[PDB]
This record gives sequence, structure tokens and C-alpha cells, in this order.
Amino acid sequence: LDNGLARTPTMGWLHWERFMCNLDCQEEPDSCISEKLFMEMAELMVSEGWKDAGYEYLCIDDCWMAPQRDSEGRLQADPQRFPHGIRQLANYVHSKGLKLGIYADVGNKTCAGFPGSFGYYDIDAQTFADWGVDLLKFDGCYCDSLENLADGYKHMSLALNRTGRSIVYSCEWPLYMWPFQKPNYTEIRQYCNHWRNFADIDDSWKSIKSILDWTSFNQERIVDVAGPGGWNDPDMLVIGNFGLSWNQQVTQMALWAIMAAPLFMSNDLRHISPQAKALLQDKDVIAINQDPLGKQGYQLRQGDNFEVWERPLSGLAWAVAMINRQEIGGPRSYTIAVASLGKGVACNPACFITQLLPVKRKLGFYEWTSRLRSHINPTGTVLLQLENTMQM
Amino acid sequence: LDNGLARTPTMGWLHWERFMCNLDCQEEPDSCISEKLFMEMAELMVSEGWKDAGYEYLCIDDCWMAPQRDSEGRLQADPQRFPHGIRQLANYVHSKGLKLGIYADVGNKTCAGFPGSFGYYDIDAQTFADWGVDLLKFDGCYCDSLENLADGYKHMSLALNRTGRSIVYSCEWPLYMWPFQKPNYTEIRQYCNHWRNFADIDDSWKSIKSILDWTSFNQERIVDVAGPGGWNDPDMLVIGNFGLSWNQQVTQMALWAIMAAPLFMSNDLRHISPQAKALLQDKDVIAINQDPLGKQGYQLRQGDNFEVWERPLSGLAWAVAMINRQEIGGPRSYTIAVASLGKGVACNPACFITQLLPVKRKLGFYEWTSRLRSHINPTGTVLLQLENTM
Ligand SMILES: *[C@@H]1O[C@H](CO)[C@@H](O[C@@H]2O[C@H](CO)[C@@H](O[C@@H]3O[C@H](CO)[C@@H](O)[C@H](O[C@H]4O[C@H](CO)[C@@H](O)[C@H](O)[C@@H]4O)[C@@H]3O)[C@H](O)[C@H]2NC(C)=O)[C@H](O)[C@H]1NC(C)=O
Ligand SMILES: *[C@@H]1O[C@H](CO)[C@@H](O[C@@H]2O[C@H](CO)[C@@H](O)[C@H](O)[C@H]2NC(C)=O)[C@H](O)[C@H]1NC(C)=O
Ligand SMILES: *[C@@H]1O[C@H](CO)[C@@H](O[C@@H]2O[C@H](CO)[C@@H](O)[C@H](O)[C@H]2NC(C)=O)[C@H](O)[C@H]1NC(C)=O
Ligand SMILES: *[C@@H]1O[C@H](CO)[C@@H](O)[C@H](O)[C@H]1NC(C)=O
Ligand SMILES: *[C@@H]1O[C@H](CO)[C@@H](O)[C@H](O)[C@H]1NC(C)=O
Ligand SMILES: *[C@@H]1O[C@H](CO)[C@@H](O)[C@H](O)[C@H]1NC(C)=O
Ligand SMILES: NC[C@H]1N[C@H](CO)[C@H](O)[C@@H]1O
Ligand SMILES: NC[C@H]1N[C@H](CO)[C@H](O)[C@@H]1O
Repeated sequence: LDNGLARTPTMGWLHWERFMCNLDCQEEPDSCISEKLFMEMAELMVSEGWKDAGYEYLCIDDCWMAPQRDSEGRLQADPQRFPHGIRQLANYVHSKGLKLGIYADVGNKTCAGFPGSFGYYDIDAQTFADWGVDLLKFDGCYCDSLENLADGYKHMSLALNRTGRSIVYSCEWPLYMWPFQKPNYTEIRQYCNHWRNFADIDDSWKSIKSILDWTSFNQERIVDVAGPGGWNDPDMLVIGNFGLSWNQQVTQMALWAIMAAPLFMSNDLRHISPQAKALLQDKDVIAINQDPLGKQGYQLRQGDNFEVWERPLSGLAWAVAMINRQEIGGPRSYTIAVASLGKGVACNPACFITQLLPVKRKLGFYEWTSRLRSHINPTGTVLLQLENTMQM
Repeated sequence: LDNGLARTPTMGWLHWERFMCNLDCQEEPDSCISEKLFMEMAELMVSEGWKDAGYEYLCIDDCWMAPQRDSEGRLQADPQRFPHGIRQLANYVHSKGLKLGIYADVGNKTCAGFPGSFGYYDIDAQTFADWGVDLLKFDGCYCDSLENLADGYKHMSLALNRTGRSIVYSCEWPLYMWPFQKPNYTEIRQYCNHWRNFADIDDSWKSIKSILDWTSFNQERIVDVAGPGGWNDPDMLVIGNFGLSWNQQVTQMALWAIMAAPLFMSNDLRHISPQAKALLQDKDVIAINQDPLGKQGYQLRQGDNFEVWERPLSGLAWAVAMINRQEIGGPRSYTIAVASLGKGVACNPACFITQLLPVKRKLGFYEWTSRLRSHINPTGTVLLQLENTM
């Protein structure tokens, strides 16, 4: 989408994975979808260094609207859970130096059953623009056919442009194209800033395995289309919750950096361990994800329960991730010819290698003929930056 | 097994899950199956409070033997990886105040392909006794028929008794009896101190889920036979390794306590976090697991992606575990009528409830009419002790 936005993968916070559609504000006040939740989350994004690290977009997922539209036929926020309205929430978020994302659906209803946008694309686009929305996640539930789906997505894109406001457009279009047909990713990139490809993520290592395996299996279809202005979305970051071990959290961070993925945290910033905060705020790994070249990485090797991924970076630098998929035993040894890395350019004539995950450690100079030796934890990942150099 | 042993579930350390069959002592001297590894683990079991917590048995799994038997036809440890022999290793372990477990197989070969004990049951039993072995894990690979399997397990049991040495006898008989026929668990308890029921564990929440589900699905068959001298073995504790989140480790600890399971750590005691060390050395949870009454807990309730297990304890006390099996969202609320717990006697007329996991916290007094409300983390478990007001 050529709207000047998402020149690097969008960074922020989305409530869906962690808070879901909790409507019971009387019995579960701390987890229900309310304006107080988003206000407190914005406060913590500022105070706890999340904005400094790059997380800019505070995003509302499903279950923010009233059961029906107002008298004029416009979307209205829920009266009890959002008394002061989306405009006042956007004002608050902007006053903290952040940006506000909102949710809508292309069909007649949202996935949770709230008013859909079909028939009101222009009305809803102008409503979001007036409220001060900076990002729109557009879902695909309750849609008849591919004609309706495609037309709705393209229509909402053009309507948002016609509002004249800069609004990041996050689509779920490709994901909703199966079981009908394989998406034309060029068409989708034409209209979307990023697009969800695969099923929703949950708080489990199984889910990350599934997302990564699907991505590596379909990488010839989706890697080259990604770039500044249009990204593949493998869904939210679940670091800081309950289902991932430390090494699995490291794996998700490293490979979301490799995949040039939008970094949308879905956690409770009020209850997050120092470990997970440091991982999610890792300056070097975020720098990899935010590389100005904007070239998505890919799976280089796969076998012996090992995976090797790499991502090209600006200035002849490369990121390399090595995953141990063996879920038994201990740290497993892996060696690779340094010339096999970075298409043979990362370490020609030499490269300086810096391990970034699980710990940061300078590994030294590697000649084009040398071999890299590493040990990877079960379900863990070793992330490295290779800086091309002529010294040595 | 009425040999006076395993009156509480056996506690110790087994190398299999974490170290497997690592024979590459040239490239990984510190991780290969060698007497140096077991010496380091014994040293740390003393130094780091593991013996104090109750972990007593330092056990050797497969891949300790030489490729073949000696002149006399006896088992021998690997010459290079175990230079000083099992007897001297046992002497060292005993000098540290610990006990030594060894591994053998009922069939023609061990699962890794090393000398089996079929045909040598008496010889091998007497050899282990001479060496000073205090525990035998008996595997079931490379076995012709169910008859050979059963006969071998009973034979080795009786041979160990005839050596005159107190040796804890750990069997894998039930695991190798399915899917051919259902094991007679009374028969097995007659010959074994504990017995492996289900597939091997690995460093994954999936493995723990499968073990728990199998146990609850077959609980009508296996719960009542367990007791002092004979326990169900859901395989090793993998807390402290790589595949489990904190809450999944909490779940494993709590429900291995509920299940009156042998507590066999399989980890690297040289590199273990303070968190996992504190969980594995939890005094109250170990006390639950080591409850002298020896009544195995069971799944009381299952539904809404929630699980409720409970175990009767000594002195009219009860342990209650609540699992959240929903792997998405956040801490989920669960409420239960306190009268529904402990067969309806735990809190009649009242009970004091103490949460032990994930954190220790006094919850106060609960009348027989009260409801217990809790929030359980996804894939996590809340463990509670109920003390009746008497
Ligand atoms: C509505 O849609 C139209 C297109 O249908 C869209 O117009 C496009 O806007 C982008 C972004 O402003 C334009 O790209 C810029 O072009 C100018 C002129 O050449 C350059 O100065 C810009 O370069 C800077 O920014 C780039 C990042 O985009 C960097 O790569 C560069 O190094 C500079 O820093 C940039 O190339 C584009 O030309 C137009 N296209 C058309 C056909 O008009 C408009 O922005 C949309 N509006 C809304 C509100 O959505
Ligand atoms: C061999 O088996 C006998 C018979 O089961 C064991 O004898 C029992 O030992 C316990 C020890 O506390 C006593 O409480 C039982 O009363 C004994 N039963 C009988 C019938 O004698 C004996 O312990 C076993 N010995 C070894 C070395 O395993
Ligand atoms: C399981 O095996 C046990 C013994 O191995 C069986 O119990 C024995 O049954 C015989 C039958 O005459 C009695 O004489 C013995 O006294 C019993 N021994 C014990 C220790 O109970 C038992 O019946 C078998 N179970 C099933 C279901 O067949
Ligand atoms: C919404 O419902 C109307 C009335 O049944 C139908 O004509 C229309 O196609 C629906 N919209 C979508 C996007 O399916
Ligand atoms: C994809 O869509 C674009 C624009 O809609 C079009 O130019 C292109 O031919 C399409 N590709 C395929 C393979 O249909
Ligand atoms: C071991 O092998 C021999 C020869 O093949 C066979 O007769 C015997 O039954 C086997 N024993 C077991 C326990 O498999
Ligand atoms: N893919 C289905 C989508 N619908 C949910 C909101 O109802 C989440 O936004 C999810 O991303
Ligand atoms: N059930 C299979 C058994 N065989 C392995 C040793 O080779 C482990 O002891 C495992 O417990």
C-alpha cells in the first residue's frame, strides 16, 4: 500500500490474544475490554519504555462497539465499557505521544457478532478519520463470496485514502481467501500495509511451530512480495504470557525479526517479567526487524531437527537464526560453512559475527573459508548478526 | 512390592531425558554418559540441598555398559566412560549419603542395543547386589512374547529378593503390555516398587498433557492399586530444562504431588535456575507428594477447559489442584463448592485453605457452605491444602 506508512514493520500493542472478548466488566474488571484498560496500557507503554523501543500503536481489536449503530447509522463505542468515546480515547493516546488502532469487519458482522461495515465502508472510514484513528485492522468474518470479500477490502482501502488521514490498513484478506483460492499477493499488497496469512496465534509453542512451518512451506509465495509499505503478518507476539518457555520466547522474537513481521505485543504490560520485557525491548533485535532495507528473511536449511533462517540487511549485513526443533535432551551442536551464509556475501572477504540471542556475545572475525560452530537449546534459537568486513 | 522399600514415592535423579545416550566423550566430555557426570551430580545433590529436600537416589539409565559381557558372562560398565566400575561409583555415592540406581533390560538387548539380561536374570541380580546397587530400572525392549516379558519381570524381582540386598525395583512392564493386553495391576504391584504406565516424557508441554490425560482416562484402573511399596510412574520431572514455561513446570510439580508419583528429576543440576530449584525443593509440595498415607489422588472434575484433581492426605487433610487447559487469553476464573471437595468431608464444618502453588498464600477459613474462587493461568495450576477444623 503506497500511502507512505509502514516503511518498516509496524510496532505496537494489540489486545486480542491476551484479553479476547471479555465483556464481564462486573466480575472480571481487570481483563474486560474497556477504555480504562487501554488508558492504563498507554500509560505503561510510555512509562515502561515501550514507546522508546519503538512500540507506537495502541490497537483495539474486536468487542469495542455497541450492539448496533446509532441514529445516524454510524458505529458507536459501547456506552458502558467506553463512556467517553473513541475520540476522547484517541485524544488521550495522542497526548501520550502514541497512536490508536481500531477494528472493523468487512462482512455484515464482526467475528464476535458486532456491527459489520458492509454498506458503510465510506461512512465507517470517515467515522474513524474523525475520531482520530491511526490504524485499522479489518477482519473478514461473515462474508458471502470472494467477490464480496475482495471488493470490501479494496473499497475500505480507497475509502480510508479518501478520508485524507494517514491510517495504517491491516488486512486479514489472504487468510480468508482459503478455502476458496490462493491469494494474488500483488493485488493484496496494492491495498494493504500488512496482511494476515495464517491462523490465529495462541499462547503455545505449538502455535509458533505451526506459523513458522507454514511460513517456510509457502515462502516462495510470500517472501518477495514483502517490503516497505507492505508486510506479511504472522500474527501477534505472545512473549510475556504463560505458554512459552524462555527459549521459545527467544525463538519467537528472533524469527519475528527474521521475517520482517509487524511487532504487535499481546500481553499485560502491567504484569510482565523483567526477562520478557528485556527480550521485547532488545534494541539489536528490534533493529534487525526494523532494518531500512525491508527484505524479509527465509528458511535456508532444514534437517536433522535443525532449522537455519537468514535475513539480508542493509550494508551487506545479515541476520542468521538457528532453531533446534528437537524437544528432548540438551543443547545440540550445529556447524555451518560461513560461506554458505548470506548467499556467500556476508563473509566475503570476512565478517564479524555477533550473537544477539539468547545472549549477546562478540564471536570475532570469520574468514570466508571458516566454519561457524554453535550450540542451540531445545526449542531455542541462536540469533547472529554478520557484518561484512575487509579487516582480517 | 513388600520389600520394605518405597514406603513413600522414590525421590532422586535419572539421567535419561536430559542426557539420553550421549557416548561422544571426545566432543562433549561434560555431557556424555560417564562416571564423571554422575560424580558431579552427586556432589551437587549434596551441595545444593537436593539430599536435604528428599532426593536420595542417583540413578543410571541406559548406555552405561560395555558392548558385551566379560569372561564370566557378567555385565560390565564401559571401560572408558566408567573406568573405576559401578561398585566404586556406588562407594562414592554412598560416601555422599546417597543411593545408586542402575539400568537393565528384561529382553535380549537394552533399548540402546547393549547386553540384555534375558538368560542372566540371577547372574545380573547378584552382580548388582555385589556392586552395591540400591535401585534397578528394568526396561522391556527386545522381548519375544508377553509370557517372556511377565516371566522375566517376576524372575528378576525374585532374584533381587534372593540377593538379600534392599534394592528398589522399578519396572516398565505395564507400558510394554499395552496395546497387546490389559495389565493386571495387582499382579504388577506384587512384584514392583513402581511401574511405568505411559510413553516416555520429553521436554514439552504436549508430553505432560498426554501423560495427565492418559492417567485421568485410566484412573479407575490404576489409582486404588497404588500405595506404600507400589506406585504409578508417570515418568521423570523435566523442570529446569528448556521446553516448559514456568506455569507448565508448576503444573508438573503440583500434579506429580497429587499423583503420588516418584519424583525423578532429569535435568542438569550444574546449570539450573533459582526458580526451578526453588520449585523442585518446595517443602510443602514435597510433603504432599511424600504423604505417609500414600493414597494417590485423582481427577475429580473436567470441563470448560478446567481440571480439578484432589488427593486425600494424613490427618483429614486434602490436596486440591486446579488446571487451566485453555492455552489462550489470560488468568481464568474458576469457582467450586467447597463441599464438593474431599468427598464432602474436607470442609465440614469448616476448613482452612492454604494455596501452595504458584505462590504460597493463606486463603483463610471456608465454611461447608462456601465456594472457592480462584484465577488459574493458562497451562498453569493452582495447588491448595485443605486442613479440616476437626
Ligand atoms: C492516497 O493514495 C495515493 C496513491 O494512490 C498516495 O500517494 C502517494 O503518496 C506517497 C507517500 O507520500 C508518495 O511517495 C512519495 O513521493 C514523493 C514524491 O516523489 C517523495 O517525496 C517521497 O519520498 C520520501 O518518502 C519515501 C517513503 O514513501 C522514501 O522512500 C523517500 O526516500 C523519501 O523519504 C515518496 O516517494 C507517492 O508518490 C504517492 N503516489 C501517488 C500516485 O500520488 C497518498 O499518499 C494517499 N493518501 C492517503 C491520505 O492515504
Ligand atoms: C524378600 O521378600 C520378603 C517377603 O515379601 C520380604 O519380607 C517382608 O519384609 C517387610 C520389611 O518391612 C516386612 O514388613 C514383611 O512382613 C516381610 N514379609 C514376609 C512374608 O516376610 C523381604 O523384605 C524381602 N527382602 C528383600 C531383600 O527384598
Ligand atoms: C491378578 O493377579 C493376582 C495374583 O497375581 C490375582 O490374585 C490372586 O488370585 C488367586 C485366584 O485363586 C488367589 O488364590 C490369590 O490369593 C490372589 N492373590 C492376590 C495377591 O490377590 C488376581 O485375581 C488377578 N486379577 C485378575 C483380574 O485376574
Ligand atoms: C448482508 O446481508 C444482506 C441481506 O441478507 C445481504 O444481501 C448482503 O450480501 C450481506 N452482506 C455481506 C457482505 O454478505
Ligand atoms: C494480481 O493482481 C494484479 C492487480 O490486481 C494484476 O495486475 C495481476 O495480473 C494479478 N496476478 C495474477 C497472477 O492474477
Ligand atoms: C532371544 O533370542 C533367542 C534366539 O533368537 C530366542 O530364542 C529367545 O527367545 C530370545 N529371548 C527374548 C526374551 O526375546
Ligand atoms: N482471524 C480472526 C480474527 N477475529 C478476531 C476478532 O474477533 C481476531 O481479530 C482474529 O485476528
Ligand atoms: N520406555 C523406554 C525406555 N528406554 C530408555 C532407555 O533406553 C529409557 O529407559 C526409556 O524410559
